[PDB]
Amino acid sequence: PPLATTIDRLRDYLDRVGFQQIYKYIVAVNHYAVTPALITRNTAASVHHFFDSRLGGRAEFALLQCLMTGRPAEHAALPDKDRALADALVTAGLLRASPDGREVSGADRQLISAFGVDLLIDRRIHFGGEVHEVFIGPDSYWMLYYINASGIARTHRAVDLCTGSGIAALYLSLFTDHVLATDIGDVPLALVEINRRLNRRDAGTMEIRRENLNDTLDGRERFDLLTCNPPFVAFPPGYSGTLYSQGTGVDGLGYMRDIVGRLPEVLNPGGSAYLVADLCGDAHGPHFLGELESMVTGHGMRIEAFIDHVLPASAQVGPISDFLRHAAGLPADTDIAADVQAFQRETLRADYYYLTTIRLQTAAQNPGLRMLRR
Ligand SMILES: Nc1ncnc2c1ncn2[C@@H]1O[C@H](CSCC[C@H](N)C(=O)O)[C@@H](O)[C@H]1O
Ligand SMILES: [Ca+2]
Ligand code: NA
Ligand code: NA
Repeated sequence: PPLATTIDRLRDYLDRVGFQQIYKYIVAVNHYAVTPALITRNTAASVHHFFDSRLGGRAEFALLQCLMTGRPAEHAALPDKDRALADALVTAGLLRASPDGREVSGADRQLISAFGVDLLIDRRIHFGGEVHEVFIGPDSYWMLYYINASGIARTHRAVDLCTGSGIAALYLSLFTDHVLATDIGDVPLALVEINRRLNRRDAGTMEIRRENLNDTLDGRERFDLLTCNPPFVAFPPGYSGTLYSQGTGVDGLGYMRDIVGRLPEVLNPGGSAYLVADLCGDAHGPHFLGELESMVTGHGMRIEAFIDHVLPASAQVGPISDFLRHAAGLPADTDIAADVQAFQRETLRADYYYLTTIRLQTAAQNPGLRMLRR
């Protein structure tokens, strides 16, 4: 109950000072829907300069910067209404106080706006040097980009599987009054609870459920609209990843297979699913799309694949190895890169990675697979 009141007061503050408009102005309309990695350790100094020089350092924006970049604000310099909120946020662990109590600064949550929603995310993904516990990324944004929002009815039943911060569920909640959001991690489940309240939603229009993906998929509930950005990264045998990163199956795509295979049953006829994954492939395209011809022929589906980023597998060796080394606390003499290269070649057959959003529709009047590449 005190946390809920604190989040209500945070929403009041964000409304009072026009947070979403400020964020939107800073990042601009040609970046707002590209990626959440806009305000980061590398751009924070320029954000601070904007507040200082273009917004005049006004005290009403001091608490906002604590939330947005982690910048310290002197406690006595906060406006009276903001000061009590700051204290409540410190009590909730959503901001820090300095040891002498004379200032407030960032904790592990960063405030952004995405797709018209206000969102706390894990600050560690864009700042600092400790591994994050809640994922968000450009792939999250691109799977939402392709949803045709004008086709969503207020009565449509929607589900966001593997919800994380809640971003896709909260986006869907802009249009339909029936959204289910699922996860199994303690940390993302607590965060989507906060973000639901931060956007004036509650259990009356969006249910948050602790439930395994495959349990929701086997269930009897039927949906008109489904979104899922599942764990999809394949790591070599013997390496531990994280809950949000490591996909199941030999090639990391087991959860994608699980979802697609149940779509004819879990979607109402004519319903649509939107998935996103970084898919291994050869020069012609992602391997996974070949598995989907069985859903065109077997179920009369229309399947559209939007390839928005292409990288050679060699360009992912470092990022994968860095992530594995950081996540498990491994030392610097381990030849992780060779293990990743061998796995890409022998198991994944990955010459390239294709960041792909996939729309799948049942009972299609124009069934077929369509792959869009630039
Ligand atoms: N078996 C499973 N069932 C349900 N959720 C799972 C799961 N395995 C992992 N997860 C959750 O899957 C999420 C993948 S990250 C995607 C988060 C969010 N939908 C976004 O697009 O940004 C993580 O939050 C993780 O906790
Ligand atoms: Ca800018
Ligand atoms: Na700084
Ligand atoms: Na994912």
